[PDB]
Amino acid sequence: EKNALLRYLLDKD
Amino acid sequence: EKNALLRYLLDKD
Amino acid sequence: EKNALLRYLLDKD
Amino acid sequence: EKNALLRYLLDKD
Amino acid sequence: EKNALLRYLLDKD
Amino acid sequence: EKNALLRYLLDKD
Amino acid sequence: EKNALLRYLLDKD
Amino acid sequence: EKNALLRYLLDKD
Amino acid sequence: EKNALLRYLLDKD
Amino acid sequence: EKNALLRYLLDKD
Amino acid sequence: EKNALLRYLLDKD
Amino acid sequence: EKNALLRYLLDKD
Amino acid sequence: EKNALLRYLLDKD
Ligand SMILES: C[C@H](CCC(=O)O)[C@H]1CC[C@H]2[C@@H]3[C@H](O)C[C@@H]4C[C@H](O)CC[C@]4(C)[C@H]3C[C@H](O)[C@]12C
Ligand SMILES: C[C@H](CCC(=O)O)[C@H]1CC[C@H]2[C@@H]3[C@H](O)C[C@@H]4C[C@H](O)CC[C@]4(C)[C@H]3C[C@H](O)[C@]12C
Ligand SMILES: C[C@H](CCC(=O)O)[C@H]1CC[C@H]2[C@@H]3[C@H](O)C[C@@H]4C[C@H](O)CC[C@]4(C)[C@H]3C[C@H](O)[C@]12C
Ligand SMILES: C[C@H](CCC(=O)O)[C@H]1CC[C@H]2[C@@H]3[C@H](O)C[C@@H]4C[C@H](O)CC[C@]4(C)[C@H]3C[C@H](O)[C@]12C
Ligand SMILES: C[C@H](CCC(=O)O)[C@H]1CC[C@H]2[C@@H]3[C@H](O)C[C@@H]4C[C@H](O)CC[C@]4(C)[C@H]3C[C@H](O)[C@]12C
Ligand SMILES: C[C@H](CCC(=O)O)[C@H]1CC[C@H]2[C@@H]3[C@H](O)C[C@@H]4C[C@H](O)CC[C@]4(C)[C@H]3C[C@H](O)[C@]12C
Ligand SMILES: C[C@H](CCC(=O)O)[C@H]1CC[C@H]2[C@@H]3[C@H](O)C[C@@H]4C[C@H](O)CC[C@]4(C)[C@H]3C[C@H](O)[C@]12C
Ligand SMILES: C[C@H](CCC(=O)O)[C@H]1CC[C@H]2[C@@H]3[C@H](O)C[C@@H]4C[C@H](O)CC[C@]4(C)[C@H]3C[C@H](O)[C@]12C
Ligand SMILES: C[C@H](CCC(=O)O)[C@H]1CC[C@H]2[C@@H]3[C@H](O)C[C@@H]4C[C@H](O)CC[C@]4(C)[C@H]3C[C@H](O)[C@]12C
Ligand SMILES: C[C@H](CCC(=O)O)[C@H]1CC[C@H]2[C@@H]3[C@H](O)C[C@@H]4C[C@H](O)CC[C@]4(C)[C@H]3C[C@H](O)[C@]12C
Ligand SMILES: C[C@H](CCC(=O)O)[C@H]1CC[C@H]2[C@@H]3[C@H](O)C[C@@H]4C[C@H](O)CC[C@]4(C)[C@H]3C[C@H](O)[C@]12C
Ligand SMILES: C[C@H](CCC(=O)O)[C@H]1CC[C@H]2[C@@H]3[C@H](O)C[C@@H]4C[C@H](O)CC[C@]4(C)[C@H]3C[C@H](O)[C@]12C
Ligand SMILES: C[C@H](CCC(=O)O)[C@H]1CC[C@H]2[C@@H]3[C@H](O)C[C@@H]4C[C@H](O)CC[C@]4(C)[C@H]3C[C@H](O)[C@]12C
Repeated sequence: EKNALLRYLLDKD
Repeated sequence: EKNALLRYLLDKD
Repeated sequence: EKNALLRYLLDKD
Repeated sequence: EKNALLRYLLDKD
Repeated sequence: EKNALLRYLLDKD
Repeated sequence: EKNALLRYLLDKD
Repeated sequence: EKNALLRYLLDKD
Repeated sequence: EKNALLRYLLDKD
Repeated sequence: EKNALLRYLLDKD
Repeated sequence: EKNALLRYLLDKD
Repeated sequence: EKNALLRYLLDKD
Repeated sequence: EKNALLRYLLDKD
Repeated sequence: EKNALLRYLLDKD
């Protein structure tokens, strides 16, 4: 779940 | 480390 | 609705 | 989980 | 220098 | 790990 | 000019 | 035209 | 260092 | 056909 | 500069 | 066979 | 232009 959230947040970067 | 990166990214939120 | 609020809050991040 | 994440983000609010 | 590049890239997240 | 994060972020670049 | 090219390449990142 | 060729070549960068 | 970063980013171009 | 050949030749670049 | 960058990118091509 | 010879000749292109 | 770019790309070939 942490990777999923990170994936969402880093999408743009 | 993931929590640390998340804490940085969520800081403004 | 929880997703809708999360999406707004995570906006800046 | 969604509630747990919301509780964190809403903590300053 | 790595932190500076990371900072730049993470700016929108 | 800094290189690992960078490698991920630079991947579509 | 190097910064200008870098800015272009990194803008997706 | 040079910019158009550059954009094509840089598109995966 | 700018050249080093450019070389990496341009390597598949 | 010229674009097809160009794509082939460029698609290392 | 555009030719120099193009020569670099087309180097493999 | 023509494609095979072409692939070889175009390999450095 | 397409012939000129092709001649350049093929000149090793
Ligand atoms: C979640 C994301 C993409 C995963 C994928 O979909 O393939 C991956 C790519 C690079 C990863 C990061 C890098 O591996 C560097 C760090 C390694 C540590 O073990 C965790 C935090 C750490 C900062 C990682 C967080 C997360 O797992 C990342 C950001
Ligand atoms: C990293 C952050 C703050 C931790 C701290 O400052 O001590 C904590 C507080 C709320 C946490 C999240 C919430 O507990 C809900 C999720 C629980 C899952 O087990 C991991 C992802 C999950 C999405 C967590 C990611 C991260 O651990 C968070 C974001
Ligand atoms: C709401 C947001 C964006 C949805 C979208 O716009 O498509 C999505 C993207 C990543 C999601 C999170 C990630 O999937 C990781 C967690 C997964 C759990 O099932 C719920 C909490 C959890 C922390 C999710 C909460 C929310 O659904 C998120 C934050
Ligand atoms: C998670 C937080 C605190 C829970 C607690 O610790 O008591 C609770 C208090 C108010 C809640 C919100 C409010 O009840 C209003 C909405 C009600 C909907 O059923 C879900 C989203 C909704 C937006 C809720 C999301 C979340 O469950 C909240 C934000
Ligand atoms: C560069 C950035 C901001 C530093 C600041 O200006 O305060 C900092 C804040 C969160 C940091 C990350 C977190 O500390 C978690 C990881 C810790 C490892 O030691 C390196 C990678 C790692 C993924 C870090 C990379 C980088 O230094 C980050 C992204
Ligand atoms: C991590 C990435 C890929 C390395 C690899 O192929 O595994 C490498 C390629 C070029 C590197 C960068 C360049 O060498 C230029 C900078 C050199 C400094 O010493 C660190 C930051 C600096 C910005 C480097 C960060 C990172 O190590 C990079 C981005
Ligand atoms: C060009 C870009 C954005 C500048 C801007 O938009 O204002 C800036 C932001 C982060 C910079 C990088 C970081 O400062 C880390 C490195 C610092 C070294 O002095 C040069 C290479 C180096 C890798 C820098 C190259 C470039 O100037 C970057 C990539
Ligand atoms: C063609 C490309 C994308 C333009 C766009 O559509 O935004 C642009 C973005 C950055 C540009 C480069 C940078 O501006 C730095 C140089 C500026 C000089 O005046 C020309 C060559 C030069 C090396 C440029 C070549 C080309 O115009 C580039 C690569
Ligand atoms: C770093 C890379 C490879 C250098 C090498 O290893 O020989 C070189 C090849 C061609 C170079 C570019 C071309 O010379 C065109 C531009 C010349 C300007 O003075 C700097 C930016 C400029 C856009 C250069 C950036 C960088 O130095 C490049 C991209
Ligand atoms: C064939 C290739 C990729 C087309 C595609 O699938 O997107 C395209 C992308 C950029 C194109 C070039 C650019 O548009 C610049 C030139 C435009 C002229 O009208 C034809 C020659 C010209 C030099 C083009 C040749 C060819 O059509 C190119 C090289
Ligand atoms: C830079 C490179 C080599 C020049 C040299 O050998 O030193 C030259 C050879 C063929 C050139 C291309 C061909 O002349 C066809 C195009 C002509 C247009 O006027 C500019 C873009 C255009 C797509 C040119 C871009 C660049 O000047 C090229 C790619
Ligand atoms: C043989 C080579 C690669 C095929 C492959 O993917 O393995 C292919 C890629 C581009 C092809 C060429 C392009 O499709 C353009 C021309 C199309 C005509 O139908 C045949 C000659 C023609 C000049 C082709 C000859 C040959 O089949 C090429 C050169
Ligand atoms: C430009 C180059 C050299 C022309 C010359 O200066 O002699 C010529 C030699 C063979 C030509 C190719 C061959 O005639 C086969 C193809 C014929 C199609 O009508 C155009 C694309 C086609 C793939 C041609 C593209 C280009 O005009 C080529 C590659």
